[PDB]
Amino acid sequence: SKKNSLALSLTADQMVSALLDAEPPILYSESMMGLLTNLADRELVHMINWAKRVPGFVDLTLHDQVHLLESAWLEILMIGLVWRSMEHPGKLLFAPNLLLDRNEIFDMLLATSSRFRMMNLQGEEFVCLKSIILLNSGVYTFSTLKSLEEKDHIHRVLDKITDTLIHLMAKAGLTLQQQHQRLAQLLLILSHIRHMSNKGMEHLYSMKSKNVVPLYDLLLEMLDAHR
Amino acid sequence: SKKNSLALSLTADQMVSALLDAEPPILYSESMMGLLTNLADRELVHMINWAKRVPGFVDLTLHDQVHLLESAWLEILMIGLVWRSMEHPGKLLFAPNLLLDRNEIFDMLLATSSRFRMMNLQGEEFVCLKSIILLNSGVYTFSTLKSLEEKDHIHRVLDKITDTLIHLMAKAGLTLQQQHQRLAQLLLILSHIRHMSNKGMEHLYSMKSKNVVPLYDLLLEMLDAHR
Ligand SMILES: C[C@]12CC[C@@H]3c4ccc(O)cc4CC[C@H]3[C@@H]1CC[C@@]2(O)C#Cc1cc(CN(CC(=O)O)CC(=O)O)nc(CN(CC(=O)O)CC(=O)O)c1
Ligand SMILES: C[C@]12CC[C@@H]3c4ccc(O)cc4CC[C@H]3[C@@H]1CC[C@@]2(O)C#Cc1cc(CN(CC(=O)O)CC(=O)O)nc(CN(CC(=O)O)CC(=O)O)c1
Ligand SMILES: [Eu+2]
Ligand SMILES: [Eu+2]
Repeated sequence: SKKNSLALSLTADQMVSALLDAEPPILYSESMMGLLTNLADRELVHMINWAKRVPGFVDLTLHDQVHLLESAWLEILMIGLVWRSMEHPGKLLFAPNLLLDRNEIFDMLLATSSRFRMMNLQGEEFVCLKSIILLNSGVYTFSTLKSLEEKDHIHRVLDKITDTLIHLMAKAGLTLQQQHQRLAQLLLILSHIRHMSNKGMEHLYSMKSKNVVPLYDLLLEMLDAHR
Repeated sequence: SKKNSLALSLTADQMVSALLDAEPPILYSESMMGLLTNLADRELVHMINWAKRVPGFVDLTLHDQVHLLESAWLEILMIGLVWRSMEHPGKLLFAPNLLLDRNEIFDMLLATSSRFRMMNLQGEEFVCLKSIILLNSGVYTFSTLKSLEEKDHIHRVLDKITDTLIHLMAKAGLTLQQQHQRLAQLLLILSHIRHMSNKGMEHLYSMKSKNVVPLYDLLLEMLDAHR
C-alpha cells in the first residue's frame, strides 16, 4: 500500500521467512556459452516471479518494478552463482549438472565466492543481500513528487532489511562491533558485484555482436535495457 | 609495518584527523572536455600524494599500492565532485571556477550529490568514505600467501574505518539502530559510484578513441590500467 505497506510491519524473522519462501526453483542446464545463456534465460523467468514476493516490491509502480529488474538482473544472477559455488573452492556451480573450475570475470566470481566462504555467509543473510541488490541497483537511475515518494519507500524497505541483517548477526553470537564490521564487509562486496555485472554485461554484449544467431528473447531484452 | 601497523593503533579521532590533514589542495581549471580532463589530470598527481597519507596504505607492496590507485581513481575523483556540489543543487562544482548545471553520467552524479545533501553528509564521514573506496575498489582484483596477507590487512584497516564511521555517528546523537541504517545507506551509495566510474571510464575511453589528439599522460595511464 506504500503507506500501509506490509513490508514495513514485518519483524526480522517474518522478513527472513518470506524471503526464504520466495526462493526460486533449482534449475539444471539443457557450446558452453549456449548452456550459460540458456540457463541465464530460464532463470530470468523465475526471477521475475521471485521479485513479486520481495517485501516492498509490489508497492512500486510497474514501470519502477521493471526498471529495478532491468538494472539488477545480472548482479542477482551472479550473487546466486557465487553463493552456489561457495562450497566448491576453485569451482563455479552454475547448476547442479554444470560445475566448472580453475586453471577475468570468472576469477572475480571465484574470489567473491571465496570471500563468502571465509566469512561463512549464511542463507538467511544471502537472501537479505539478494533483495538489497534488487531494491538498490536501479534506485539512482529512475525528478517528480512521485519519484521521490518511490525512492523514499525503497530507502525505507532497505533500512528494514538492514535491521533484519543486524538482527540475524546479533542472534548468532556477535558483538555490536562485530555486527557493524560484518555489515560493512557484506555491503562492500556488493560494490564488486556491481562491478562484475558491468563487466559481464560488456562481455555478453560482445558475444551478441560477434555471434550471428541472436540469443534468447528475455535475456536479450534485459541486456538491451542497459544502453 | 603490516603487523606493527600504525593504522590499527589509531583511535577514531586520530584516524579522522589524519584523513583531514591528508586532504589535497583546492585546484582550479586552466573545449569543455579539455578543461575537465586537464583538471582530472592535475588532481591525479595530488591523489597519488593523498593516498600515501591514508592509514594502512604505505603498508602494502608498491605494486598493490599502484593497483589500488589504478582501480579507484575515477570513483575517488567522482566522490570528490559529488561532495563539492552537495550545496549547489542542480549543479556540479568541478572546481570553484568551474560550476555547471541542469537542463546520463552527469545526472547520476547530481542525484548522488542530492542523496548526500538530503542525508546531510559530514566532512568527517566524507573522508572515511573516500579511503574505503581507495582500499576496497581494487581488493578483489589483485593467489599466494602474501596476497592473502595483504587482503587481510586491507580488510583490517577497512574494519577500522567502519569503527570510526560508527563512532562519528554515535558522537552525533544517533541510536544504535540509526547508526547501522546510516552505515548501510552510505556503503550502498558506493555501489552507485562504482557503477558511475565504470560508465565514466567507458565514456572517457570513447573520447580517446574518437579524438585524434591523445590527452594527458597520467590520466591516460590510469585509463589504460582498466583493460
Ligand atoms: C553473462 C555471462 C553469461 C551468463 C553468466 C551466468 C549465467 C547463469 C548464472 O546463473 C550466473 C551467471 C553469472 C555470469 C554470467 C556471465 C558473465 C558474462 C557472460 O556473458 C559470460 C561468460 C563466459 C563463459 C565462458 C565459458 N567458457 C568455458 C570454457 O572455455 O569452456 C566457454 C567460452 O570461452 O566460450 N567463458 C567466458 C570467458 N572465458 C575467457 C576465456 O576462456 O579466455 C572465461 C574463462 O573460461 O575463465 C565468459
Ligand atoms: C571522466 C569524465 C571526464 C572527467 C570527469 C571529472 C573530472 C574531474 C573531477 O574532479 C571529477 C570528474 C567526475 C567525472 C569525470 C567524467 C566522467 C566521464 C568523463 O569522461 C566525462 C564527461 C563529460 C562532459 C561533458 C561536458 N560537456 C558540457 C557541455 O556540453 O558544455 C561538454 C561535452 O558535451 O563535450 N559532457 C559529457 C557528456 N554530456 C552528454 C551530452 O551533453 O549529450 C553530458 C551532459 O552535459 O550532461 C561527459
Ligand atoms: Eu572460457
Ligand atoms: Eu555535455
